[PDB]
Amino acid sequence: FSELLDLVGGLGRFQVLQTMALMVSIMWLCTQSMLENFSAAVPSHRCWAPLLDNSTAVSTSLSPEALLAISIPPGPNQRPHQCRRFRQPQWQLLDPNATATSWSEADTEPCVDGWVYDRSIFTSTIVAKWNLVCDSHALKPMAQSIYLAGILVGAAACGPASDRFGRRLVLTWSYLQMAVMGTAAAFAPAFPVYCLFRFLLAFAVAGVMMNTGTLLMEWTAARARPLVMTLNSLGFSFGHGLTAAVAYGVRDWTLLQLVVSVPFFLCFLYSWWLPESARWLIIKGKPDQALQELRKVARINGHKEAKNLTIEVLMSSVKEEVASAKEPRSVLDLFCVPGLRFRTCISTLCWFAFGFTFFGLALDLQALGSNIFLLQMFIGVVDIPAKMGALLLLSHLGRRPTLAASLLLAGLCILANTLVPHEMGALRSALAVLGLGGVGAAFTCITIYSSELFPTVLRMTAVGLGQMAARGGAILGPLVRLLGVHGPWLPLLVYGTVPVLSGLAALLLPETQSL
Ligand SMILES: *[C@@H]1O[C@H](CO)[C@@H](O)[C@H](O)[C@H]1NC(C)=O
Ligand SMILES: O=C(O)c1cnccn1
Repeated sequence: FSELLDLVGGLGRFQVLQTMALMVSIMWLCTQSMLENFSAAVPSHRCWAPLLDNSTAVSTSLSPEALLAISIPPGPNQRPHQCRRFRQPQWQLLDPNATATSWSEADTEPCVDGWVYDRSIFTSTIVAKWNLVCDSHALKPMAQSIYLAGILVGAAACGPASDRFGRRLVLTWSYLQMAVMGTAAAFAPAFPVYCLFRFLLAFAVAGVMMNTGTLLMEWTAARARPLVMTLNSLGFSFGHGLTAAVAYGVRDWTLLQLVVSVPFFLCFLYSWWLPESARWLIIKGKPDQALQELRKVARINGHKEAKNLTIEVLMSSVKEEVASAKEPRSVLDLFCVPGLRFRTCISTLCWFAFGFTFFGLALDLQALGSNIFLLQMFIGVVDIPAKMGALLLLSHLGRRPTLAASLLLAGLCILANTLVPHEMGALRSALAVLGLGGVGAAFTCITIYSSELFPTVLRMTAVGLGQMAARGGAILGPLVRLLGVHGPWLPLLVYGTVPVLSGLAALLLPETQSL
């Protein structure tokens, strides 16, 4: 194909504008995923209780601390309990002579009158709106899992649709569905409905990701292609910083979700001015429409020689693309061939670890340190040099040691974060930030390495299985957080162990650098 791009302009004004336009959309798309660090933050809470919260009652001389100690019992954090209150005010507990056996469990009851939440950091969150606390606490990671399952189902449905209807049509309607479903999720009347709309938003997020990447690859001349995928990968890195920047200003979840959704109406509107993939159009037997797209890009780039193209030249020079329809293949072909079984297993395990680890950790920053705005910023700011350093080492050291060292770095940081005591919040923050940086570098490595481990007709299928395994692992990410009832060390032990085991597995892969 590339000779037509050479004649039309292989990296010109059009590709520059298109790359910028698609990067910006990927930034906002990243915010949609990272949002529920802030949209679903857990403010500290207690039961509603008469002496504290009944402002219509008769006045009293006692200070707030005394009233609180008189009304809500102590809990595991050496602080007021978040799910229980005294059945009647424990005036006896005010005296300095008091002891812990002055009351018993029979003196307590659950939050019959509901909960009171701290409004100092966030004005509202879904947790505060629908009381996703105490016996309902599991519903938050469930909501996150339903979103990520939406991405899996959407990626599965995108393939057939992308090949049947085209790259740009599916991209356009995905932008529209993101705008509409995000706006609808902002105004959901009940929690099940919020889950439904987040699922339907995720279904479209998958389409935007896949077709953004594909539509760049089908319009970029090969000499510039690695750079374009690098910039595409940096879009997510800038998205983390943008999430922190937006969420620091908009402290109200409905307004925050709406604010990050509205941009996709503009993305929808400008996706009509992009061209459809010329490869796809010729492959599907529509060469006159392909000629229109090619002459349009030539007009934007300013090449005078647009007269040199004809549908005969297109059909002659793109026949080697058209011929690709001859040979279908299946995922079983990866496991039937005696040697490729081992490569497939280990490669797929690496793809899983990035998904399981990244979306396990990056969606509960509130557990990693004292300030979640700076944490969300830094898992972008560190992501940038991690990705660039990964490319450098991946060029000079080879694929195998770079992937292995990256995953082991991630795993050992996350595991060390179990041992560092809760007093040292800054060091805990730093270790978790470095862990997520290593996970990003590992994503960079495995994307490239999986494109080299396999014979060229199975290459696409191997990467496809890998990406669907990453998406499938992301679903299990948040669910593993439910193990926290046994202590916060256990979820972190799992999130740390998976990348160590897969890193040591990657050491068994064969090196693919030419020498
Ligand atoms: C709140 O205080 C008013 C004072 O008149 C009282 O009538 C009402 O029953 C109280 N309600 C609760 C739940 O304490
Ligand atoms: O590079 C990243 O951070 C990334 C890429 N695709 C999906 C999720 N995350």
